[PDB]
Amino acid sequence: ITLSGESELSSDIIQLGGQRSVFRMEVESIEENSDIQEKYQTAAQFLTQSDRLLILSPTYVDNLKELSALCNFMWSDSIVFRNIQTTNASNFYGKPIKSSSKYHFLKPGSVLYFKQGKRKEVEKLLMDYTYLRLSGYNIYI
RNA sequence: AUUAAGACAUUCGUGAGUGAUUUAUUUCCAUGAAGUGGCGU
Repeated sequence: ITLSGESELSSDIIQLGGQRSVFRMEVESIEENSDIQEKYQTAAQFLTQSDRLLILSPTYVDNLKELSALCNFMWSDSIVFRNIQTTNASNFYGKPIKSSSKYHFLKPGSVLYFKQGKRKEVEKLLMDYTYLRLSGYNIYI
């Protein structure tokens, strides 16, 4: 996590969804001169091949036809996404308004086999969603 | 505030009903209530 206007995220007992699921949160501080993205990619470096694009986190594309047109193969799988939509001034104690759309993301482990060149083009297509990339989605190696 | 929250695998339910420890088997086999007379040729 990256936090600004420092709020000291303390260790405590948390909930991570699903019939009162309890987890022990341990908060460890790391050097501030470090972005977490290339830390994750350094962890994933041992799975890289020049001809591939390993999908590390679920990846959403508004048009999979374009992505198919930019590759020789899509050795991929489908995952489903539906989010609980709640604002600040929300009930929090009633029926939860779940996401208006079920979204189909790729599966971690999917590989996109691009053609000659066009790797930068598929990278640009994948990275155009910045909210998703910041949230932890559409991460590849 | 997170495809969340809430929910005892629980209620009812006799290990119970039918059923002789009964059938077959000689307390029997062998066996003398018997032996001897004694006293003065």
